[PDB]
Amino acid sequence: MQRGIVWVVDDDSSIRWVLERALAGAGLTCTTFENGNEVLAALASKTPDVLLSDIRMPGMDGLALLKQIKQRHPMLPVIIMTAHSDLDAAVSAYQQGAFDYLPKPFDIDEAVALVERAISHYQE
Repeated sequence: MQRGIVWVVDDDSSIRWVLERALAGAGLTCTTFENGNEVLAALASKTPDVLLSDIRMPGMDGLALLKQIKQRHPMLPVIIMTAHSDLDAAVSAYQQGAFDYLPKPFDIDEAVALVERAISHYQE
């Protein structure tokens, strides 16, 4: 149905693949990037229904651009990926009106369903 597009912004192949193949098999678009600054503008295109940043950029700390997603797209459910040194911050920081994040690595089975939880929250 493609009622909810999901984009990705990681600095690794195996990191984007998982998020890609996950949608590739389902009925949802899949857009993988390599720079958060390049994704922020992408939203102005068609505006995704949810994104999953793995946080693997030298300049940005992953949440850097994610901090604007709450101001620009408040009704847009986002997801954070990292698990390691990052959650400790995302816990309170991401709590600034964000949806339960998902630490990586993880099980695509739970991920594919996690994204649908944000898109179904409105459609259902």
